[PDB]
Amino acid sequence: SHMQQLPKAIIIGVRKGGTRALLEMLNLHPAVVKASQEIHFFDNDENYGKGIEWYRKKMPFSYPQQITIEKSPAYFITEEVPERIYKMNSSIKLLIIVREPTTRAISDYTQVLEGKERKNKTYYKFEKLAIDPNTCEVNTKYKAVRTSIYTKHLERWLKYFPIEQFHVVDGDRLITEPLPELQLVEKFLNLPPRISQYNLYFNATRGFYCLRFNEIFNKCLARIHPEVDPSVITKLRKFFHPFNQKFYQITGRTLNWP
Ligand SMILES: Nc1ncnc2c1ncn2[C@@H]1O[C@H](COP(=O)(O)O)[C@@H](OP(=O)(O)O)[C@H]1O
Repeated sequence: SHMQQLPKAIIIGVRKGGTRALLEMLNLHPAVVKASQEIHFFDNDENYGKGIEWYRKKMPFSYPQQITIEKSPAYFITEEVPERIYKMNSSIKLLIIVREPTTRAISDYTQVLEGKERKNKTYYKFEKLAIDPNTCEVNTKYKAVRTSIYTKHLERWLKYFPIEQFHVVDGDRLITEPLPELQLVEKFLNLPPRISQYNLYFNATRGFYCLRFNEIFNKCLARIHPEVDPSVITKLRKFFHPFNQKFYQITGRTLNWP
């Protein structure tokens, strides 16, 4: 009745799209149980070698009628993950949360920047990295940019899973008006509606929504972005545009990105 079960839904990406926030909010649902921290199972040969059972026992204990959800942003880009997850459970449900490509790229860059300053190291401005100095065009070799070409990655995943097993969460809307996005996830997971407006409240100070559990229990989630040359922002937007249209067409969800 109380056992460690393999996840039936995995948030495979995208980093900086709001994966942590999505996981925390879904955890508001009485039938959802979240795996603590990222386990890095499918994207790490050392751990993947220990077998599915080691993975299973890293999951929290839950009841038969509950669904365990793991969050692992790196899975989206790591080339070998799809086949491994497919082997383990070909009917697994996959969640992808995304936001405006350019914005996500800058957020990605910002985290990498903070990581280097912490260790007291040097780094270049976003522009120097996202734009080829010579041609003055978008640098497609830069991961922050490549990770934002959502369609390219989804294509790999579609080689193993039907589009029906994926659900795309609008991360921009998750920030401004959460409930509707969470309600779609509830239906995607075959869960009855239980998350309510009472569970979410806007914190003008933090600038985001925070979670409200009990009567005296509120919880907010654990960055200052750099100003980018309006000109660079414009080139990136135009660059992503056609990939964005492909994304909407494949997923069925139009996200209205600039
Ligand atoms: N309620 C919330 N609290 C904090 N960040 C939220 C949020 N809802 C969405 N987010 C977004 O989640 C992003 C982090 O994504 P991930 O958890 O996948 O790394 C943040 O990027 P920024 O820090 O650039 O604003 C933030 O914009």
